[PDB]
Amino acid sequence: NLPTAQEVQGLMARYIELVDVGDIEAIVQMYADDATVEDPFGQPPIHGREQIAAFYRQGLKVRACLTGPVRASHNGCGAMPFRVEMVWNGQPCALDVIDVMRFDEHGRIQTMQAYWSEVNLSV
Amino acid sequence: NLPTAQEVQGLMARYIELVDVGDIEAIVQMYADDATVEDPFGQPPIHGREQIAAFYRQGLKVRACLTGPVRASHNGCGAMPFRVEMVWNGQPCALDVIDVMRFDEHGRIQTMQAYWSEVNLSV
Repeated sequence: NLPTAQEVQGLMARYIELVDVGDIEAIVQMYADDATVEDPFGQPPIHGREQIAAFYRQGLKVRACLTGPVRASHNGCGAMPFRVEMVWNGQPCALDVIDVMRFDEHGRIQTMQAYWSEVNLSV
Repeated sequence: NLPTAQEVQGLMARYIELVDVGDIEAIVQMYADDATVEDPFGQPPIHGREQIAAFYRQGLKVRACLTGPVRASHNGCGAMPFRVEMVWNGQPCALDVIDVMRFDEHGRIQTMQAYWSEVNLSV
């Protein structure tokens, strides 16, 4: 069903758990089959599970953690602040990001937008 | 001009400064004359400076602070996490919110959406 505010908080927290462990197959399954992803926002979106799996496989030694609570509305939308830590060519860096997600009538991510740019990178 | 990523960070930080001191007239001036505000997201928007000034006058002993950095893109958009502390009928409460804003070709807030619901309230 369309996730309630409480369900949206749980789903988005799970998403960060999956990104942290790096379970690409579990991440891809959270998305609707025809979902779109705009990461970083401003860049053209990728559509469908195939392109989404490719995107995550490429992106994922990475650890992610929520840096604040998940803000959720009553219409299946949520926004959350988090940090991603990686090692860019020997040198370890961090990225502060805010994801905005809209879930569908089935509890799957219909659309995801990630807000960040170089101003949010620490290398 | 269309704010750069760095300018978006500065504008959004200023916005929280204004909300914190409670300078309603300075807040209203940051918006475009025909801007829309959806606070909380899910609720119908209010349009134009008149309705926006009314909204802030009604909403504003309140203190607000950024609880993390402003995430900014290259297309005039930004997202930021913050907390608002107030006193609801004798009892002091807090609200964790995430605002997403889009600026226009003049550096004014064209649209603002606030993500939060009762799950983000501590009373």
